[PDB]
Amino acid sequence: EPLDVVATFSIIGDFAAKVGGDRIRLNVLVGPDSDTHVYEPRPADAIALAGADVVLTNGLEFEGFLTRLIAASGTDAAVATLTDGVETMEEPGGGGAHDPHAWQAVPNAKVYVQNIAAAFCAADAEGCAAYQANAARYIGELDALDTEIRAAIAALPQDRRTVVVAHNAFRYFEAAYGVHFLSPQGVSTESEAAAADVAGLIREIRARNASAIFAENISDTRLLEQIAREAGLPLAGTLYSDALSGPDGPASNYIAMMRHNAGAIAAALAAR
Ligand SMILES: [Zn+2]
Repeated sequence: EPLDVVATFSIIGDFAAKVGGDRIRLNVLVGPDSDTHVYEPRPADAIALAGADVVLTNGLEFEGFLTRLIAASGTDAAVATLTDGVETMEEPGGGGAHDPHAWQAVPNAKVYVQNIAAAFCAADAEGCAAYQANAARYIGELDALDTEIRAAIAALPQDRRTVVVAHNAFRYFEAAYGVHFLSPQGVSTESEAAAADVAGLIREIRARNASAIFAENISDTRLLEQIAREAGLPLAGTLYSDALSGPDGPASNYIAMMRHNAGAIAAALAAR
């Protein structure tokens, strides 16, 4: 009777719970504090897909395992790519690959949400008015959030807008909001460290007068702690990049995740 939905990872799982309410049964593959770039699907994940009516995915090559997992599971679920209709950004490096981290700009989260609603509308026409009224309610909360983030940032001094994080995961926040981010890893956490290039990072840190270093919830902290040491900059806290916190963390849903991040960034930038 309820719609069987599978979401690839936590951030889009939260969006699904918002649009779908009581009418869906939700399963999430990659969970809180876990990293989708390196996730290897387990056999339990194939069982989940096999029963789904709807599978929700970021797309943009975020989930390198999906298409395999789809064929292994034999699922007939319809698959919705929630970045459909988002203004995407190309990866810096490559490779006409796209940067998958589109949810870091709240306007794009509105789109993910619209696509969830459409997907549920296609699978359960009887529920469609309810899916859309949930989406519209939530989209109103996202619009207020967007306003608050832009406002807080645009206030801050033009000359102190840079922070250091773990991977290159906030380019859409930069584009929406005007905060510049450096990191030792690229767009994906698949690679390494090339501690052979912290001295490169550090030099860019000095040239840009970066205000602070942040850990990320998906990643181990040691290099960040060391970069902090060598740059003489505080380790200011933890940002939530590609996953929610668990419950009882400060980022257990998307809106809370963004308010945390934006508040932590602003405090650090204003510290100087
Ligand atoms: Zn990432």
